[PDB]
Amino acid sequence: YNVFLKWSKMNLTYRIVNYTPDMTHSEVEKAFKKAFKVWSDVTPLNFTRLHDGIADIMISFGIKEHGDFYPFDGPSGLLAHAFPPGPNYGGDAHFDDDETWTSSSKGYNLFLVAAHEFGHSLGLDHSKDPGALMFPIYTYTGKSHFMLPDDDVQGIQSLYGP
Ligand SMILES: CC(C)[C@H](NS(=O)(=O)c1ccc(-c2ccc(NC(=O)c3cc4ccccc4o3)cc2)cc1)C(=O)O
Ligand SMILES: [Ca+2]
Ligand SMILES: [Ca+2]
Ligand SMILES: [Ca+2]
Ligand SMILES: [Zn+2]
Ligand SMILES: [Zn+2]
Repeated sequence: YNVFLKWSKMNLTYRIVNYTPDMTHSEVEKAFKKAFKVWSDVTPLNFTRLHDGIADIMISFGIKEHGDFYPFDGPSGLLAHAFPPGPNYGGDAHFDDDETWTSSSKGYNLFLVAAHEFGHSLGLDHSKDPGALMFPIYTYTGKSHFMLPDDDVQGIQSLYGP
C-alpha cells in the first residue's frame, strides 16, 4: 500500500449532494453505503449519511469545471477523484458524469470506483500491488461479492487500526 494525515475522528459523515442520471437515487445510495462498509468492516471508522448541511465527505456528480479547478474531461480519461483527509474539500469525492455509472458492468460500476475513491478520502494513495483496490487501474470481476484485498486492509489499518 502507499500513504503520502488521517481523520482525527472515527465517526465521519457524508452527504450525497446530487445524483447522476444513470442510476436511481436508491441505487446510488446503496452503492456508496456499500463502498463505505468496505472500510468500516476493517477499521473502527463509522459513517453517517447527512441530508443537508456540510459533511466531512461531500459527494457530487459533475462535468468539466465544477468548482475546484480540477475539471473533468468529458467521455473517457478521468472518471473521478477525491481529496485526502482534511476540512472543506478534504475527503470530498467527485464523479465525472460524462461517464456512464452503473450498479452492474455496462459502464463504470459505481460501487467499485466509490470504494476506491473513499480510499483516498480516508488517506490512502495508490498501491503497487496489482490486485489491490487502491491500484490505479479499474476492473470488473464479474462476481457478486467484494472482499477488500489484504493489502488495502493493511493500508487502511495502518492509519486507523482494526
Ligand atoms: C489521482 C486521480 C487523478 C485519479 N483519477 S482517475 O479518474 O484517473 C481514476 C479513478 C479511480 C480509478 C480506480 C482504480 C482501481 C479501482 N479498483 C477496482 O476496480 C478493483 C476491483 C477489484 C476487485 C477485487 C480486488 C481489487 C479490486 O480493485 C477502481 C477505480 C482509476 C482512475 C484517481 O483518483 O485515481
Ligand atoms: Ca472523463
Ligand atoms: Ca470535506
Ligand atoms: Ca453519466
Ligand atoms: Zn472535483
Ligand atoms: Zn486512485
